[PDB]
Amino acid sequence: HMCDAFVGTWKLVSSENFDDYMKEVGVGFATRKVAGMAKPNMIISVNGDVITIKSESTFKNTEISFILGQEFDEVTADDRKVKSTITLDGGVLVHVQKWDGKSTTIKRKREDDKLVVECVMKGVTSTRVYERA
Ligand SMILES: O=C(O)C[C@]1(O)CCCC[C@H]1Cc1ccccc1Cl
Repeated sequence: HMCDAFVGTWKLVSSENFDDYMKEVGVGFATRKVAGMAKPNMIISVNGDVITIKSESTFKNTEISFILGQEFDEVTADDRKVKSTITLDGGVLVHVQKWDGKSTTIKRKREDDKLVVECVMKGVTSTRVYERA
C-alpha cells in the first residue's frame, strides 16, 4: 500500500521552467523543442514490491520498473544512460539519476488532486503538474 495514492493514469497539465531544466541537464536544441511540446500520460502501477512508471508521449515513450532503494539502469527520454535509485522519503518518491559525474533529482508528490513532479539540476528546478486522466 506504499504508493497507493500515486497509482493511476495521470496527464500533464502545466509546466514551468522545463526548458531551463533540460538545458542544465545537457539536452540539445532540437530535443528540447520537441520534448517541450509533449503532454505525456504518466501511468504508475504497483505489483508487490515492484513499482512501474510509464510515460506515454508524442516525444518518447519510457518505462521504468524498480524496487525502492535498489539501483537500476535507466535510458532517459533524452537518451542519457543513467544509474537510478528511487526511495520514499516522507511520502515523496525521490529519484536520483547519476551519469557522467552529474546528478539530477526528480521528486514526485501528491498534492490535493494533483501529482507534482519537481525536477532539479544544480540550481535549476522545473515543476510539472499532472492531474488524473
Ligand atoms: O515529462 C515529465 O513530466 C517528467 C519526465 O518524463 C521525467 C522526469 C524528468 C523530466 C522528464 C523526462 C525528460 C528528461 C530530459 C529531457 C526530456 C524529458 Cl521528457
